[PDB]
Amino acid sequence: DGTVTIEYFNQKKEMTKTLEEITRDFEKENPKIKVKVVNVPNAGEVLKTRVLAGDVPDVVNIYPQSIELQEWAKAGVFEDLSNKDYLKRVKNGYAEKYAVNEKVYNVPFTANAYGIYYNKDKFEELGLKVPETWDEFEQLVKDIVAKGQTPFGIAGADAWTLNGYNQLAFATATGGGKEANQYLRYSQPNAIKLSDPIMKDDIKVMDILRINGSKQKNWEGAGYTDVIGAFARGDVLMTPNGSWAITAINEQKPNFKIGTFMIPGKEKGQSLTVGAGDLAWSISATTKHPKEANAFVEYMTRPEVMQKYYDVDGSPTAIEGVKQAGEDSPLAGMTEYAFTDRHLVWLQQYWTSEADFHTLTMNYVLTGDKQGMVNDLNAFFNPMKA
Ligand SMILES: OC[C@H]1O[C@H](OC[C@H]2O[C@H](OC[C@H]3O[C@H](O[C@]4(CO)O[C@H](CO)[C@@H](O)[C@@H]4O)[C@H](O)[C@@H](O)[C@@H]3O)[C@H](O)[C@@H](O)[C@H]2O)[C@H](O)[C@@H](O)[C@H]1O
Repeated sequence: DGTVTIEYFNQKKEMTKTLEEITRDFEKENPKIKVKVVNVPNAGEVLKTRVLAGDVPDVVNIYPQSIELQEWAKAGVFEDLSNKDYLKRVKNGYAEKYAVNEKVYNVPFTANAYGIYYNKDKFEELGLKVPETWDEFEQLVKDIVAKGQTPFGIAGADAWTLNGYNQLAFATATGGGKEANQYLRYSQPNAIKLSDPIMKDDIKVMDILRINGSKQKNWEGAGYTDVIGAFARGDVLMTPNGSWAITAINEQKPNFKIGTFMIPGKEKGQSLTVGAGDLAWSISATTKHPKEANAFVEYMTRPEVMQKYYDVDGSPTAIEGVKQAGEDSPLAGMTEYAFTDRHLVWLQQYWTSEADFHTLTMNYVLTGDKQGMVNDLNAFFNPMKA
């Protein structure tokens, strides 16, 4: 053979094409190395299965805030990257941010954010403005309905799309990420009640997606791809999603300027965003080819390589020498406070799972059962407290 085959386990499905191009560039420069890019459905569950078996892919796209990364890093599943030369290319101290036992196990090239995509053209046309408060967000939705347009595209079949929305609902209601987890995670069993002012505020924010005529027809069974199409064609004026979606929206070739805005707080200047490492790689500690795996990770840290990724993806990067877009970019509003205190880490950093949080979030948008949602939250968080 002479050549060596390593595996990269990808979870960035929106960026598959570009990542395969980068991989092909790496292979052209490293003839003795072949990289197998894996894009399997239910990737998180497949990864969990493979880690338990000890069949860890050479390079793994794992989110560095996840309970998986934390637990697997402690178990010695991943290579210690603390003293790698290429790690100096990571700024914002972003690699050290997700350190486990004060050791780096993941290279977070980019950070994802969450907000509301909006149609700039239609907003200007209808005389609408970006909301700065909850009340203004309520009124914005109502004004759009009154003008005979659909405010939101919601992927009712994909509950994960509203993960960031409800997390920011709690974040803005409490005052931040730590305050949100104090109410939800580190509270007493069955502490979350309907009568709680924080819970009332959460419902108020969630009820923005329940305003009369706020969602598109057949939203209940609509998917992530469907909603991307709906927004891109201009069928809906807004869609709540992460910064991961913009690349897919751009691919649909919209006939308008795209903007984003952060989910506002109760008052002006209380808006927040949520996210962590997006394109974030870890190396197997039991890789048969550690030199090749490190070489693949090193390649991605190069400024001319990340620039190629960034120009398609668009999410904020922590890599040195990468030219980032200005204030005219679609993600400008969502990613204005990237790598600051207003950019809090995913709340499931301190949870055992997140799937059920997605479910209860979307189930409320489907039903409007307030007590049911309160009940769902307690049923989700109680097992973690014991
Ligand atoms: O808020 C959602 C998500 O945000 C961070 O990951 C960034 C990630 O978002 C998108 O992938 C979402 C992904 O969700 C589902 O996949 C699973 C479960 O099947 O969920 C796990 C975490 O996302 C993952 O391990 C599993 O594969 C869903 O089935 C799948 O279709 C979706 O793609 C986006 O597509 C991707 O490019 C990234 O930007 C955060 O780290 C996550 O914990 C989560 O909160």
